[PDB]
Amino acid sequence: ATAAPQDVPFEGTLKIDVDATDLQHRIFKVKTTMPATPGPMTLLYPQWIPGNHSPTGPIDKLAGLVIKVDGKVVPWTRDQFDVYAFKVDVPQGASELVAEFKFLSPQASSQGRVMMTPEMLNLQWNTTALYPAGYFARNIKAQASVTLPAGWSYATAMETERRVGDTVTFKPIDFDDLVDSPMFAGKYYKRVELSAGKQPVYLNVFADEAKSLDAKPEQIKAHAALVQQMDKLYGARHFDHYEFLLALTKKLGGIGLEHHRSSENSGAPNYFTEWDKSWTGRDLLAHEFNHSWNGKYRRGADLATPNFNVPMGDSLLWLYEGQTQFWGEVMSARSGLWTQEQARDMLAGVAAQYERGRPGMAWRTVQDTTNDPTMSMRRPKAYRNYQMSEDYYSGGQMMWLEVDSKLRALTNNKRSIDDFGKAFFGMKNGDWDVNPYTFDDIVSTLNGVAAFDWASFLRSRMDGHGSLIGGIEANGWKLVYNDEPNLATKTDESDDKDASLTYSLGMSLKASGDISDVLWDGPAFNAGLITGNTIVAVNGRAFSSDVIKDAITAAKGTTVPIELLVKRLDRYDTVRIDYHGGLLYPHLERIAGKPDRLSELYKAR
Amino acid sequence: ATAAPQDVPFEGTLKIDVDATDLQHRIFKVKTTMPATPGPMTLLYPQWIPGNHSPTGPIDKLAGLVIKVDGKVVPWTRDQFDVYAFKVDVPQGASELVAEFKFLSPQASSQGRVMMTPEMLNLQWNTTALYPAGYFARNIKAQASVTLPAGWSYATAMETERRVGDTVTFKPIDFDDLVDSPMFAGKYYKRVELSAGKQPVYLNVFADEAKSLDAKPEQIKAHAALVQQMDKLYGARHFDHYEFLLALTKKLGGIGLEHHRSSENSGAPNYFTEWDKSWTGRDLLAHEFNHSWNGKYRRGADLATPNFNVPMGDSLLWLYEGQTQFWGEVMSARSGLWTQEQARDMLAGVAAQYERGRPGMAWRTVQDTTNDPTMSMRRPKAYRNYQMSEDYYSGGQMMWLEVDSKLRALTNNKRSIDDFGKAFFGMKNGDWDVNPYTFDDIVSTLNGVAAFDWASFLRSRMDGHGSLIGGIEANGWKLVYNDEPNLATKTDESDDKDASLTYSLGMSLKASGDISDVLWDGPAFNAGLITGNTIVAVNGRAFSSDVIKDAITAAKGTTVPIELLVKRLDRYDTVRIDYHGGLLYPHLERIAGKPDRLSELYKAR
Ligand code: NA
Ligand code: NA
Ligand SMILES: [Zn+2]
Ligand SMILES: [Zn+2]
Repeated sequence: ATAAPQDVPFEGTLKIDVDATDLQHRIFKVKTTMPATPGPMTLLYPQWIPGNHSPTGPIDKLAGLVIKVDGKVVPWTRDQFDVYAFKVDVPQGASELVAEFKFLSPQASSQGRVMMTPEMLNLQWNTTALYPAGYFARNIKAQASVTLPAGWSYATAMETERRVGDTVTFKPIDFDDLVDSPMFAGKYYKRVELSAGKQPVYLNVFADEAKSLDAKPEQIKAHAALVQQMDKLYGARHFDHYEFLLALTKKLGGIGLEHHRSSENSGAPNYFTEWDKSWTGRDLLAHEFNHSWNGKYRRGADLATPNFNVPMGDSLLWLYEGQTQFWGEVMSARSGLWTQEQARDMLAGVAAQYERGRPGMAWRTVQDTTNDPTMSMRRPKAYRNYQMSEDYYSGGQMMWLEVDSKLRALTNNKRSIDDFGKAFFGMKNGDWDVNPYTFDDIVSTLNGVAAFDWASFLRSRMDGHGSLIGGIEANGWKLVYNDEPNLATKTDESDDKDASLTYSLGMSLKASGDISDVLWDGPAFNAGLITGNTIVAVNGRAFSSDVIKDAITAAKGTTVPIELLVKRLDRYDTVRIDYHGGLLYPHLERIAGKPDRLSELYKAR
Repeated sequence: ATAAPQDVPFEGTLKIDVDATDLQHRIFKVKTTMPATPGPMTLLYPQWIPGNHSPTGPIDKLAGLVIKVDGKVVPWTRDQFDVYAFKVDVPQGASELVAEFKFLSPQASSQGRVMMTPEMLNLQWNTTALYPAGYFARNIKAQASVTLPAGWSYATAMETERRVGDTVTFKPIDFDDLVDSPMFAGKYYKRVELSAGKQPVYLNVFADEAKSLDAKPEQIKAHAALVQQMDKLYGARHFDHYEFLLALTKKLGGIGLEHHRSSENSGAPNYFTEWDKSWTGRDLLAHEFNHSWNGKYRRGADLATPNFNVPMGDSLLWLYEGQTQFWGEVMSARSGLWTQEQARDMLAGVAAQYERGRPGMAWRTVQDTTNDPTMSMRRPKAYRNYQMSEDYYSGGQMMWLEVDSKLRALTNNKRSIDDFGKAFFGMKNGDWDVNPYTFDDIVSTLNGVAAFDWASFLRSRMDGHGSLIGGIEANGWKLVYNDEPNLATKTDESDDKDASLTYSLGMSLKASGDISDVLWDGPAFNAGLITGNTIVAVNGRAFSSDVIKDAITAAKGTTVPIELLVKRLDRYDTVRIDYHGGLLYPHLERIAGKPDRLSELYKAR
């Protein structure tokens, strides 16, 4: 029941002062100061957070709220039909409103992602802000300040005015850009320049331990090459400068959140020190960097809302996140963050996920999964393979691969998806405002690269139940399965000694034997198994990942079923699974007669 | 973005057929059938569920949705601004629409409360229903049927039409009453008569094991006495019959959900077999039963919404839940479910919670906590004592105790809160349609019992930051603290060897030493401790509940701080706590000069 935002001028400055020193309790103390308008005033806590596409504003972690007008406490009343809105009565003749409160950041992952550690912290200004209703967020001039733990370094795209002791005062900035300008801070910090020039790019690394900061020259070069490969694709940079924020940690909550001139990224402490073991997650920075073009600068019209407290429309997330998921993996290969073999096996895993690992495609479309952020909030679901889960990411990626293959086929390889990126995102270098688009704009730009009924193509994939993996075969490769482990799966289930058996027994297991996932309508599903049941023994032998894998191989081509001793709650039973296909892991193999367009796409420019 | 529901007739019957046989996967298979009106049609999945006061409808657990009109599949489109709304186009000349889908109930507590076990199940019809938009829910005639696991018994307030094998068909009923008529089913079942007559009351017990059903005659009498004591209070029953549903289980998710003619209740398997050990939870059935009057029959006007897909206004929950919490404990004493000593120590614990255990009262009011269902959804919060948490329950209980004492003082003990209950809820015996009320109705009825400015009294308590425990002293008792354990705390910490130290060290601990709660501004809080930290040792000795309690006693009156070895994540440190007050547990003591009105209130009528 809050009035709609108005594109009207905001008089004065919204001052946000944050004390970020209580690392033990994980509390941010906040004071927000703003001109006071006589009459009923409504203050808003940001609800829909850009980049999350859902109402992730942690309203229940705002505590200790006290509001004073010219030094006098005024009682506040929350709108019971808009719990993010706080109403007060401002007397006639008033000058200034001051709101003080605390943001109680998660004390465990069960409360949300952790944002403070003994060595670092992550400040997202939307969690420490109240702003007046009735204004477009871009119309509110803001000025932020933060008091850091003693001696800590910090990094943010937002420009600093001065640091006095441990209190950093920033230059004035529009309120929407303030929310889009998060801060990392910590005691173990290394700043590396990735690109010089007029629009420079920097890498800011914070770590649990200083040893994680020892990035080698070739490792830094791959990150510098990422910026170079991005320039080749778009031909423009949508920022006056860019600040990568990377936390190498086991304590901070994982994050991959994009912004115009920065991104919040988390990685394992061995991101650099064990480069060959930590590769599966190294597409993160390429992914978030691409969003500066696709998502931040160019955004769906129904997603580009006027403030943080009106609902966002996620209908075009299969471009926002879908093509960014596509380019994140592509750019990883082009920059050297991934090897070509690593990128190709990653692609095989995605292709298998939609050919055999998503039986829920029979009833649900990828378009409907753009509602998953608001529907699920990434909360646990029983069957990610049947309920589906934000498949506008990887399912959208597969479509954009087919778009690339179709663009090549229509033009005899003279045009590709690279031409769409430059045409759709490469305009107005230096602009980091919002440039909205609609579905028709995507179709029109695609048609400008190569004439075709792109409207039908896009809708048939996003609104259909059929195959999404056509881009693999069109670009000269074929998805196959054999007993050779997938490079991603091998790395992602080793050390833990887990067992991914999605395409054989239709389940995944931990080393303990606990089932961690069950494929809908697969062999494990048809034995009544669910996640949380335990495989106790295989053919009478105590469970291990190697034991169940060897039994799958021993059952290949025979008629002797696999005998599984299963614990369901407090009961034990034995099931016989008649699976005789052996171990099956996805790979890509060349089609000899066809041109290898896939390697062209993944090749450095 | 869904059109508002209108109080217009709905032509035909909404048929809801549920297959509840897949206990292994915990899946409810659903077929919903209704007349199909040509043109655009929107189907709604219930979102706001009565009794939860929040949008708890599990939309992301609806899977496999296929909609057919006269046997022909029609594509559905979800409203991206209303994810509970499914839109289809019904062709001209059509007759019938059928929607088939599956409700994937929780496979572990992390997905929600478990609703299916090998021995029992809980069917909530809102999870297995789709209904047409544009109609008041009470205008939709519905008919439900369910196929049970072979041979299982069932219980529900809904009248049965026929059971053919294991398929139970219920008589037609208004759709809003269908959602309000849940079913328990199981293999170990006992039906116990609590009250005969024209408006009979029955207790339906389902258990993990048949041995738990051996309720003794004196135990049944206490439940029968509960019905008699409620008759004395209200003088009317708002149902044609009432069916308690009680699950004695360690497998089904806990539940306490009220309805007009039934309630969903869970207890431990030793609810009857270890009567003396399971007492702390025995106010549940009294609590839920009272809601048939206070909450179901009488409801705040802003809470009595026209369908399940418009937001609810929780502003008057301090009567709905607050006075029900009050009567739940009082009726436990009056009926014999609790002894008078147990009820008195329970009340002492509530009084201490608001005298010393709720420092968040300094900034937040009890009225604002009526927004907690939608703000928090009972998700984990760091400081329930400072953020506060649904204090319209126990904080509301204390206000109603003060209301009772004021009614007695105004009338020389000739009137009490019993007269409000009869006046406000005792009209129209047999009626179980909703009779809404506003704040002014509460004031007017209180004024009719005894003239007073009740509007100011209620607002000052619920919009204030002052003491809520004034009814204790006004009714002749005083809240005190000593080292004698509270009966509730002792029972709720024994066997597990846990340690509740809220009023000494300001924290609670598990037997492992893991801190489970920290009181804002208390001694543990002032040492930087948070929930999830571990107390490893006390004065150098490995932690136990007895060890830390003995150290608290040993520190009483001295100046030697308590040395606690603490594990915080992967670091160990020793903290010195300068607490010298000893162990402190709350109790109620008589005021010798004042009349004992409290014992009158808790005495059986
Ligand atoms: Na801007
Ligand atoms: Na009714
Ligand atoms: Zn992304
Ligand atoms: Zn209740």
